[PDB]
Amino acid sequence: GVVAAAEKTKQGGVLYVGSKTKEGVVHGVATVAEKTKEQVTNVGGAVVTGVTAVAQKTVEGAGSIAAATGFVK
Amino acid sequence: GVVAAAEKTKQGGVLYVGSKTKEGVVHGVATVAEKTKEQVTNVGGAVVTGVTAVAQKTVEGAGSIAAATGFVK
Amino acid sequence: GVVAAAEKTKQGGVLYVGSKTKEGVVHGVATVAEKTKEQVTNVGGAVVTGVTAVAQKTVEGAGSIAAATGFVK
Amino acid sequence: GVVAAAEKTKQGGVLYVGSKTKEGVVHGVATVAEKTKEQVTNVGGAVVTGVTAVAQKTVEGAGSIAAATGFVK
Amino acid sequence: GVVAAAEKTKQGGVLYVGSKTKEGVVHGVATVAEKTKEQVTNVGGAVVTGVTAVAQKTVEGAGSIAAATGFVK
Amino acid sequence: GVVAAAEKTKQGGVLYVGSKTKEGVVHGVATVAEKTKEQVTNVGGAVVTGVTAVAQKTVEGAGSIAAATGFVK
Amino acid sequence: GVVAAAEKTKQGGVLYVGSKTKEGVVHGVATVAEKTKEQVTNVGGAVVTGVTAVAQKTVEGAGSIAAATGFVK
Amino acid sequence: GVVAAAEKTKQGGVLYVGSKTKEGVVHGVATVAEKTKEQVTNVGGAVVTGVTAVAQKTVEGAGSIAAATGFVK
Amino acid sequence: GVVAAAEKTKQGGVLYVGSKTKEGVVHGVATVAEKTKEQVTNVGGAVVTGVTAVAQKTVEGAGSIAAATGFVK
Amino acid sequence: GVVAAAEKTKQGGVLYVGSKTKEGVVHGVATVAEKTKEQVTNVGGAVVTGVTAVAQKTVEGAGSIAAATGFVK
Repeated sequence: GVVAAAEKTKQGGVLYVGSKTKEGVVHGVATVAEKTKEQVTNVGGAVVTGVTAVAQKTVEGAGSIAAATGFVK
Repeated sequence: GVVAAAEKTKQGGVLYVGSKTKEGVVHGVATVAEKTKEQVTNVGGAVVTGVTAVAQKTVEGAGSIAAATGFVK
Repeated sequence: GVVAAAEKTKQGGVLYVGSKTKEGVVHGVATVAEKTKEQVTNVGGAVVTGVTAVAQKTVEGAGSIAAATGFVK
Repeated sequence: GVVAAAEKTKQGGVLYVGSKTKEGVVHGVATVAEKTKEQVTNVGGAVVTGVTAVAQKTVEGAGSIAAATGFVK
Repeated sequence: GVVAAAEKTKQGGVLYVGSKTKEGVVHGVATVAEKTKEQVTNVGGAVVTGVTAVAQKTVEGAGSIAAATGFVK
Repeated sequence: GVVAAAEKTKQGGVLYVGSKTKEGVVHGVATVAEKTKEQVTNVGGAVVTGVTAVAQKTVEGAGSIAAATGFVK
Repeated sequence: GVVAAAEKTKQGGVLYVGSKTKEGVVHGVATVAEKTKEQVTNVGGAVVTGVTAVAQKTVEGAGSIAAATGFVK
Repeated sequence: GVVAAAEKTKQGGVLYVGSKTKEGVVHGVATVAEKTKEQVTNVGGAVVTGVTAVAQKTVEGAGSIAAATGFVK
Repeated sequence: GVVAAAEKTKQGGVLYVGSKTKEGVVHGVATVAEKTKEQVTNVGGAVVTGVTAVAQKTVEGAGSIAAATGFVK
Repeated sequence: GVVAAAEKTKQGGVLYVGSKTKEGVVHGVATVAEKTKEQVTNVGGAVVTGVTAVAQKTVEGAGSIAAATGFVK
């Protein structure tokens, strides 16, 4: 019995980034495995991956994540 | 029994990014495996992947993610 | 029994990005596997992948994602 | 029993991106596998893939995604 | 029993992108496999793939996606 | 003053190769460049390129190669 | 003053190779450059490139290679 | 003044290789550069590149290689 | 003044290799550079590169290699 | 004044290798640099690079290598 819910109702800065680089190698989320049952992901926020990875104001509301497994009985 | 829901009702910055690079290698989400039952993904936010990966104002409401498995009985 | 729903009703910045690069290799979401039952994806947000991957205002409402498996009985 | 629904009713920035590059290789979503039952995708948001991949205002309402499997009985 | 529905009723920015490139290779969604039962896709959002892949205002309502499998009994 | 000469005068094994493959990509000699004066090649031996590239008894005599440049004065 | 010469005069094994592969990528000689005067090659032996690249008895005589540049004066 | 010479005059094993692989990436000789005067190669032996790269009895005589540059005066 | 010479005149084992692998990446000779005058190679022996790279009896005579530069005066 | 010479005149084992591997990364000779005058190589022996890199009986005679630079005057 898996339920997940979010309401956002409404009744009504500066950033300078400069990267001068050479040779980046960037990974985001990785799950790596061998011989597995499940590999879930739920991204109810964000996954931001960049050499210059700016995430402004990123979740401004109402994330809802359920996740389950199990119940072998 | 899997339910997931979101309502957003309504009744009513600066960013400069400069990347001067050479040679990026960027991964986002990766799941890598061998010999698996499931590999789920649910992106109820965002996945943003870039060399210059800007994610502004990214979720402004009402993400709903359920995820399940199981119940072998 | 899989249900997922979202209503958005209504009753009523600056960004400069400059990437001067050479040689990017960018991956977004990848699931890679061997010998698997399922590989699901549900993108109820976004997947944005770019060398210059800007995701502005990206989800402004009402994402609903259910995902399940199981029930072997 | 798979149900998914979304209503958006209504009763009522700047971006500059410049990528000067050479040689990009960009992947979006990829699922890669060997010897599998299913490989689903449901894109109830967006998948945006570009060298310069701008996703503005991307989901402004009412995404609904269900996904299931199972029930071997 | 697969149902999916969306109503949008109604009772009532700037972007500059310049990519000066040379040699892009861009993939969108790809599912690649060997020896599989199903490979579904449902794009109830969008899939946008470009060297310069701009997706403005992309889903402004009422996506509905169901997806299922199963029921071996 | 470029001179090159070879005389072969005359006054008088087993190999099993089996390649069972799938998907080869083979390059031989490549010179790749940008903005160049000369790109010479002289093949006074052999260039053998194959997925299964057998070169038996390949030069049995008398290769002569000169190569020059220069002399700006 | 470039001279190169070879005389072969005459006055008078087992190999089993089995490659069972999948997916090779093989390069031979490569010179890769940017903004160059010369790129010479002289192959007064052999260049053998293969997934299964057997070079038996390859030079049995008399290779002669000169190579020069220079002399700006 | 470049001279190179070789005479071969005449007055008068087992090998089993088995490679059972998957996924090789093989490079031979590579010279890679940026902004160069010369890039010479002289192969007065052999260059053998293979996934299974057997070089038997490879030079049985008389290699001669000269190489020069210089003399700016 | 560059001279190189070799005469081979004539007046008159077991090997088992088995590589059972998965995923090799093999490089041979590489010279890699940036902003260079010369990049010479002279192969008056052999360059053998393979996943299974057998070099039997490889130089059985008479290699001659000269190499020079210089003389700015 | 560069001279190099070799004469081989004539007037008249077991090996078992088994590599059962997974995932090799092998480099041979590499010279890597930035901002250089010369990068020479002379291979008057052999360069053997392999995952299973057997070099039997490799130089059986008469290697001759000269190499110089200099003489700025």
